[PDB]
Amino acid sequence: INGSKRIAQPIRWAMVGGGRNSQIGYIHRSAALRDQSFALVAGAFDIDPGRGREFGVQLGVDPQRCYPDYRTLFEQEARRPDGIQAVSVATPNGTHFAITRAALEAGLHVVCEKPLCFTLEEAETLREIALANNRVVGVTYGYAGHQLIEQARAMIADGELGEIRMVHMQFAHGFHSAPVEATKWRVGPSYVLGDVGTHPLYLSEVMLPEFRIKRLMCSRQSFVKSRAPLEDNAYTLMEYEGGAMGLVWSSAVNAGSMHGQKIRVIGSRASLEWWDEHPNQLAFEIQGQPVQVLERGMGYLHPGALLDDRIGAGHPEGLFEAWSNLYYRFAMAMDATERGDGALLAGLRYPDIHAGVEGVRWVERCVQSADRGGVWVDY
Amino acid sequence: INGSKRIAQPIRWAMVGGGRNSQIGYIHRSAALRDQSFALVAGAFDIDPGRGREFGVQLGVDPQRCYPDYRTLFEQEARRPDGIQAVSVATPNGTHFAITRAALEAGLHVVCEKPLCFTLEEAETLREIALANNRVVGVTYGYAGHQLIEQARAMIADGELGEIRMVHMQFAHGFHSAPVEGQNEATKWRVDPRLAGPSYVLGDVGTHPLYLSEVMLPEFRIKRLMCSRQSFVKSRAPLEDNAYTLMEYEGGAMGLVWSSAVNAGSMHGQKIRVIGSRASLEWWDEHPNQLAFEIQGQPVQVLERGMGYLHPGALLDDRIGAGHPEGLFEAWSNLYYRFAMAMDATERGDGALLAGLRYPDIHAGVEGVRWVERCVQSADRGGVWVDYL
Amino acid sequence: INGSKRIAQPIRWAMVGGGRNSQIGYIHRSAALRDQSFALVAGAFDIDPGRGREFGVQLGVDPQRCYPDYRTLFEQEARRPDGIQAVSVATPNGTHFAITRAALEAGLHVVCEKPLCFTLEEAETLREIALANNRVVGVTYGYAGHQLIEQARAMIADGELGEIRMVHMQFAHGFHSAPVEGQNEATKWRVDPRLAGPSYVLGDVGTHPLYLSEVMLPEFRIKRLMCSRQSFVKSRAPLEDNAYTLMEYEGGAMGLVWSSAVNAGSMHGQKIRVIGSRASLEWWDEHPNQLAFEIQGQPVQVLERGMGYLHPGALLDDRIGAGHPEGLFEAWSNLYYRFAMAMDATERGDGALLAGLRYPDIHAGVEGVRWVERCVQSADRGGVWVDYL
Amino acid sequence: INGSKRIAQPIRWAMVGGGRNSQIGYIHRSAALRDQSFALVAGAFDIDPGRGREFGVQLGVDPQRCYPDYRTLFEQEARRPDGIQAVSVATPNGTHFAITRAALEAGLHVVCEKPLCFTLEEAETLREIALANNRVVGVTYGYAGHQLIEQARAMIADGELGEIRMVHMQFAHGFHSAPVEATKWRVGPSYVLGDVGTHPLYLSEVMLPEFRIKRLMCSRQSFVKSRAPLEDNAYTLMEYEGGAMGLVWSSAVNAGSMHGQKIRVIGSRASLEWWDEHPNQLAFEIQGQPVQVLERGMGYLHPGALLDDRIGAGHPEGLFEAWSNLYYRFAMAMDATERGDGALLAGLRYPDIHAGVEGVRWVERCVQSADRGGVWVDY
Ligand SMILES: NC(=O)C1=CN([C@@H]2O[C@H](COP(=O)(O)OP(=O)(O)OC[C@H]3O[C@@H](n4cnc5c(N)ncnc54)[C@H](O)[C@@H]3O)[C@@H](O)[C@H]2O)C=CC1
Ligand SMILES: NC(=O)C1=CN([C@@H]2O[C@H](COP(=O)(O)OP(=O)(O)OC[C@H]3O[C@@H](n4cnc5c(N)ncnc54)[C@H](O)[C@@H]3O)[C@@H](O)[C@H]2O)C=CC1
Ligand SMILES: NC(=O)C1=CN([C@@H]2O[C@H](COP(=O)(O)OP(=O)(O)OC[C@H]3O[C@@H](n4cnc5c(N)ncnc54)[C@H](O)[C@@H]3O)[C@@H](O)[C@H]2O)C=CC1
Ligand SMILES: NC(=O)C1=CN([C@@H]2O[C@H](COP(=O)(O)OP(=O)(O)OC[C@H]3O[C@@H](n4cnc5c(N)ncnc54)[C@H](O)[C@@H]3O)[C@@H](O)[C@H]2O)C=CC1
Ligand SMILES: O[C@H]1[C@H](O)[C@@H](O)[C@H](O)[C@@H](O)[C@H]1O
Ligand SMILES: O[C@H]1[C@H](O)[C@@H](O)[C@H](O)[C@@H](O)[C@H]1O
Repeated sequence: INGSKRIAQPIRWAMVGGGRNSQIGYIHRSAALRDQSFALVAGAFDIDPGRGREFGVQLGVDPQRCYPDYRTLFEQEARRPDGIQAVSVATPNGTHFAITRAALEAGLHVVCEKPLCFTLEEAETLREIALANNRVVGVTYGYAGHQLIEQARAMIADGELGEIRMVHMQFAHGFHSAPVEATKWRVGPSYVLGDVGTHPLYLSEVMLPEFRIKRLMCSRQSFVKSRAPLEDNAYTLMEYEGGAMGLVWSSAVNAGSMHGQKIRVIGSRASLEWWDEHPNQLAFEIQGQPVQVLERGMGYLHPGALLDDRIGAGHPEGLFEAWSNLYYRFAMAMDATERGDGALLAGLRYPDIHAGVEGVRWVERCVQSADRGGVWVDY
Repeated sequence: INGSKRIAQPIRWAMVGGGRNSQIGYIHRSAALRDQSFALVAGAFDIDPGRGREFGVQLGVDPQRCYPDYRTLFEQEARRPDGIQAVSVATPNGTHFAITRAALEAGLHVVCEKPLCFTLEEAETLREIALANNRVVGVTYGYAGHQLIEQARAMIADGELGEIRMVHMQFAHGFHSAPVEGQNEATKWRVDPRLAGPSYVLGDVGTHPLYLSEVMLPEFRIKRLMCSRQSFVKSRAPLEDNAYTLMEYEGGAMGLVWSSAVNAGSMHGQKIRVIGSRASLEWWDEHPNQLAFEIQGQPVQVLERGMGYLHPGALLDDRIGAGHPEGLFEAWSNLYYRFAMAMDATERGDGALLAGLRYPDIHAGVEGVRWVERCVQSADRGGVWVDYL
Repeated sequence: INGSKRIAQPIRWAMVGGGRNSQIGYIHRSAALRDQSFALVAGAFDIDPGRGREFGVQLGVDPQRCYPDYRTLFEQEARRPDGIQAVSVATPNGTHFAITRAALEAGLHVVCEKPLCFTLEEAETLREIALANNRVVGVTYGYAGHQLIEQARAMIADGELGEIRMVHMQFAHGFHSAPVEGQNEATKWRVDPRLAGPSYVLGDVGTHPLYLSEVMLPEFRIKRLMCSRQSFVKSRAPLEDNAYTLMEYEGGAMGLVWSSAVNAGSMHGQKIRVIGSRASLEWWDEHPNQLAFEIQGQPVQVLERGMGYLHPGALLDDRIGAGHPEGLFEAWSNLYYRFAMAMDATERGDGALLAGLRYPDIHAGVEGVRWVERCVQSADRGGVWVDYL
Repeated sequence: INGSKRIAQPIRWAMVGGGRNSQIGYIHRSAALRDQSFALVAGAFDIDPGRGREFGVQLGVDPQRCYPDYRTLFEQEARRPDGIQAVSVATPNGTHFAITRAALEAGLHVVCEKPLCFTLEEAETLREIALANNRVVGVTYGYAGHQLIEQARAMIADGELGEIRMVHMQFAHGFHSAPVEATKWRVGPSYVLGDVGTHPLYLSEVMLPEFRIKRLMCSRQSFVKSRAPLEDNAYTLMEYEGGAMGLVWSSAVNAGSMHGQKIRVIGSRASLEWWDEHPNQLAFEIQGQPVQVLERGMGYLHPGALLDDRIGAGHPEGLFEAWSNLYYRFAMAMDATERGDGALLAGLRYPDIHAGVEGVRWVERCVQSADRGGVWVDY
């Protein structure tokens, strides 16, 4: 990657949410504006119209296209020949469904934050409106943009681990060990299952695209009792079709842990393990051989895992590179749709409406199991 | 520790098992003989009397005290004024019960290998006989000898982690990812119910970090558990080479044990993480001289063996200054000197010394058997919650 | 940082070099374009005008502002009312002096790639011209943009390490262990004196952690140094692919720099350890979000980017909450926004803002050239002590 | 290793030093008594006769063979048919020469602590007395007993690193960062050069037996000024015959460092790196390939590196195992000498009189260079 243009002109783009004091607003813009993928021309940046406009102007947005709310954004932009083509939804979880639905009905492509929405019926309603209106829905499972996730997928498909036996996933941080705005709204049918567990779950779907969950059980806890019934800790044990096992540990009360997102795929011959805090390395551990570390950008990687390198091996890339790798694919997908290039659109892989639906499905089944005291449920 | 004797004379000692080709025989002797705790004066070292006697002679044992079997060992030693006072049992799991019972009935102290036996009923029988005969029974949960386990126990009791919320345990190695039992006698018996018992990895490796949790959290009581177990090498069924045990403690803390012999690429992977409201501790058997201590909101720390900031109890067993790596042989030596002090204290009827000593004993052995039995009951019922007691 | 503009309008910007196949061209643009600091409106991107123009068009540059060479770029842009205000120079080392001088004489601000130039005389000439023309000169010591470098500087100034005794620096990678310059244009020019200068690894990688030491210890002055340099790939002689620089600071602290491109197996290996009477700090470029902080007698600590326990100056540039990994692109973005603020402040004659800004500037570039020149003088005399000034 | 006897009966053994409060006394006994190599039958354990005897009795020694001093030990033991055959010298550095010389003249085999002695003339005097009296002198370069040091030697000899270019050694701990009995005497022509620098120097001699130092320079400092002229920090840069370079960083003022003994051997093709605090792993880093970690006890190791395994791979061995590996070789060497088995004696490798001499030579040359302001000197 050298900043060459992927599409003829940047997608005309807005955000809803991601305002001045938001945790995630900035990485959406840093990734979307990079390499001429998107141009930020409008937004409803803040729950408060006045702060949305002040912030919007500082981002270089036309003051008149800093709108009080998503409805006004979609209505007013529809009247302009240079109106937005796509919107990123970076609001709290409870508004994802309504905003995404409104954007799709207005004929806009959408990038929606995870978890996509609360219920599986909402998720499949967004999917059917997206399909009817021929719109791209991206979902910011940002960690999936790291090159070594593709390396892992390519190695598993090539049989380098032998027969897959176990998938061990965690996203277990300590930032909510204590009863500490962003946290207030998080504390919806779930907290950490949707907030963090869905991340390495989606990494498992990228690495093992043919794996199907047969049944699962989930035991969830509110260690900070005032969060009940929202869980700040959960254990999900899964049986895949064919007899492989999966385990997801979701947590916001793993005291001392800075992030702790890890995925270990264990085969008959070898394991791989990836850790989000050191995203440029992939452990590759053949039983009976010295353990190995695979590095981003090295010539021994599969060709697919080298495509998105922005600097030579040994220079650390980070999560902004991963997000940039998703956003250029989002832009290529939206552009392909506008030009009616069904061929390009068919060859692209990115976290899409189907990834969003599967994350919502998984949370729903975990909550069903957990509310019943951690019993097996059919997936 | 400077090699000073702990008891007036070494305990007169034998082994059953632990012969020439055994995996674990050597660490028993290396730990028992150290610092004048035990003297190896007899044994039945091998399933084959001939190989047992040839090996016994190489260990410096009198050829006439290399016996063909444990029955002969106990009978012939009873007829000597310098007869053994204690025996270590390092045979496959299926013989632990019979040998330990025979040794207790012959009036001997015992160090029995884990797992103690197959059934909770066997375990309670050995406990009754050990009590009736006033004998010490040690169990070689060897990892519990590492000083930083005592550091973790002292910190938790002192409230340094806040309120305990989770205990995450694994012992997940990759050595049996392939069907190596075809080629490897030690693996072979582990995958035969007649020889290994109701389980493979739950008893073989899961009980290790479980016992570390009992040392760190002595007042925790498991309320209920569930266990899902797999035979990834299908020929091992019904014995599991992988298992997940999820536990609810009284008080609402959660425990998780991952037991595995098919974690391909893992050299050992025994880890325990204790998670509290304020902080976490994490210990890893392959780097036993360090303890991760992670206070939420503060820089992570590593606590090092032998440093002046440790609790006094965690410094007692240091054999060399901080920074020099101790290993699993030091951990086993720390259990065996305690075994010797317990056995000597019993012979001298020193109830006071006996009360101050902490070592893996008959009760630790019984709890390990109880845990495996409950896991197997849950797993055989499709991994459903079962009452622990 | 939330993408808020730092200056009223983006600086009108070009590059010389950094074309389609370049190693470093992209990170310049990724950092400069971010957060509305610079706008890329022209360039001479390639040694080959045709490849420069085709690439320029893919970058969204007007085909008529893709110029064949730097002279044409400066001349033609001067004839436009929307002419460039600043240029980044990403060419091989041998052209830095001529291009930077030409840009300064054309009244342009400059971001010049390290090393600034070949000789200390060239460096002092660029400094004089930059001062006469009131122009900012940034130097892309990019690793200095990492927040935890500012954390280390703040801790040292606060006396958290005690009295500083040693500074241990390396940048020792293995990419040129084999003679890959046969095959690789970027390696090829680095091993030719005409193109690369008086040194290879001293200037190419040694100057990076050296500049980190100047950021962390701004009041340290090198008194004298010695340098032993080797050409392990003999065809590179007289340019070194390995070097040891030992330095005595005024005050009696010692510094060590290991510069290498033949550290086989090393992916980058840029590290700085600052050792004081009370504690040490250690930073490693491949894991830039952590800082080891090791107080003697206490548990080692790791300081994490974005945590509330950091000094306020080390939190200013956080673009995402603690635990999410930033990378070298964030470090470069942190230097480029400062470059833009410095250039804008100069144009508005805002002496006050200019005094508060810290970034690698003409003086950092001169000191890097001085250090290489002294090392080469020592090495050519068989690695003897030489006076630094 | 399964505790099988290497020699027909244990060597009759004494210590001088290594008493109740000594730092190193215990590991000598733990290693020497193991696997029936040595039997502790006498000693002069303490500078104070009374404390030597009290401690001696607690170690199981005949009270009458706990002697006030080394002269009395050697004289009285010579009168007994069951008299000592060998002595380990664990006293402060200044007494090594006199005690070792006396032991050799009394016809005893000796294990002497490093550094062997102060001067090269003393070292070559011990060598000539040892040779004249046909005695074994072992030197407790204990780290050399770790199996993966042999693995490194075997890999280098087999050309696995390509042509050797650089040897980077450190022993840099922080325990004397502050002006803190054992430390008092350490603070002799040197402190950290002899106390710690000689350790990884000897590892380089085991790994690269054919390497010869051509010239070196050493810059040494007294950061705790009251130690002057003894150095608590030193840098030694070395040129080997053939143009490889070596670097030794010796330190007791590396604040926060728990031990920091490391050796990295860098070849044209690959590097190896060993760290004493994690002695069961060896980094093996082929340029252009994933980095690897070699583990103690694994089947992929050279046969020589498996001989001393006392437990299966994955169980951590420590420095007591390394010392035990030196002491059984010391015992086999002494026994071979007594039986006049010149054949066995010739096949054994252990840190011996020659290792002791080379450590003393290296310290002398470093001190010569450092006293002259860190100038190159011929080796
Ligand atoms: N993909 C990932 O890695 C991450 C995703 N997220 C997701 O991003 C979303 C936002 O999370 P945070 O940034 O942490 O929340 P936040 O609470 O930090 O910020 C929310 C922002 O949305 C604005 N806002 C709220 N309601 C609005 C409305 N109706 N219209 C317009 N603006 C509105 C607020 O003014 C604020 O600027 C959530 O869905 C969360 O799950 C958050 C962090 C990481
Ligand atoms: N505490 C720990 O960390 C470990 C415990 N163990 C336990 O130690 C025991 C032995 O395990 P391994 O050494 O791996 O087995 P192994 O198969 O390697 O050795 C068994 C030994 O006992 C001998 N033996 C078998 N039956 C005998 C009998 N009836 N009488 C006398 N000798 C007999 C065999 O000849 C052999 O010497 C098992 O209970 C196992 O669970 C094993 C490894 C580690
Ligand atoms: N700050 C840092 O971390 C790094 C700095 N650098 C520095 O950046 C500079 C470039 O290095 P690389 O990108 O590795 O070199 P490279 O060989 O990869 O690329 C050189 C580029 O400049 C172009 N070029 C050459 N001469 C030119 C001229 N007269 N006019 C216009 N374009 C010209 C070439 O066509 C090519 O696009 C060097 O000074 C190097 O020291 C390089 C890598 C990292
Ligand atoms: N090989 C290795 O890894 C190590 C070697 N050493 C070396 O071991 C030797 C001793 O070091 P530490 O144990 O640290 O010293 P220390 O000061 O801790 O103990 C010295 C012991 O020798 C006794 N002693 C002193 N003079 C004596 C004499 N004339 N006769 C009999 N006993 C005497 C003292 O009573 C004391 O027991 C030194 O040469 C040191 O360099 C020390 C630590 C590690
Ligand atoms: O490999 C394991 C390990 O040695 C355990 O410590 C032991 O309990 C098991 O029996 C053995 O199979
Ligand atoms: O590989 C290195 C690295 O990118 C350094 O950051 C740079 O200064 C050098 O020029 C380059 O060769």
